[PDB]
Amino acid sequence: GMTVAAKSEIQIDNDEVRVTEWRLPPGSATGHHTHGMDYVVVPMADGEMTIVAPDGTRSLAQLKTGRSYARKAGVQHDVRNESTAEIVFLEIELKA
Amino acid sequence: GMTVAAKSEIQIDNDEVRVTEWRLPPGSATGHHTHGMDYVVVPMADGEMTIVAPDGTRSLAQLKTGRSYARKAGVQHDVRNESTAEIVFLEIELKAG
Ligand SMILES: [Ca+2]
Ligand code: NI
Ligand code: NI
Repeated sequence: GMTVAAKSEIQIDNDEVRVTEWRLPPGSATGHHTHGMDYVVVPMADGEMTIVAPDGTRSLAQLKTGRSYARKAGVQHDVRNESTAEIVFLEIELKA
Repeated sequence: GMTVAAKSEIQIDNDEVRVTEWRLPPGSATGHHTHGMDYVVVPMADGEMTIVAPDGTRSLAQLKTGRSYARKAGVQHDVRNESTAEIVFLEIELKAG
């Protein structure tokens, strides 16, 4: 298939967190997925993510290196890189 | 005093987590503190971070951009910048629970 895959590396997966480094080449996509845990995103590169909602509507979100944000369990989205730059962020999922 | 204060900004703080951005200018220190929460360090820049143990001995943590690591509640240290470059990292502390 033509869709380019997002790359992931799990850096930590202990009793507190699962930390995954995500790298999205230009023209890649995570595919739609569902979040089962609250999480923090730490962007490692400046960029522009495309977020596709379950209904197909689309939004762009700016990532700024070192500017973290928090999200709750239940988020459902496809994250795509429609930009010319590799997107890089760490996702820190918050375990119980 | 001649030591420069470390700078901190709390980016996120909620019932599950606290995320603090630490910026240490050359010649700065956090001051000795203890950690009451397990945490994760995310270095935002390569650096050499001085860690002063309770016994006064020092070591130089080798921080690599984007290479996170985990630490346990109970850590007691002063962290300093004796290098020529600003040190920057996020610290992500987990709440109970
Ligand atoms: Ca624990
Ligand atoms: Ni996601
Ligand atoms: Ni500390």
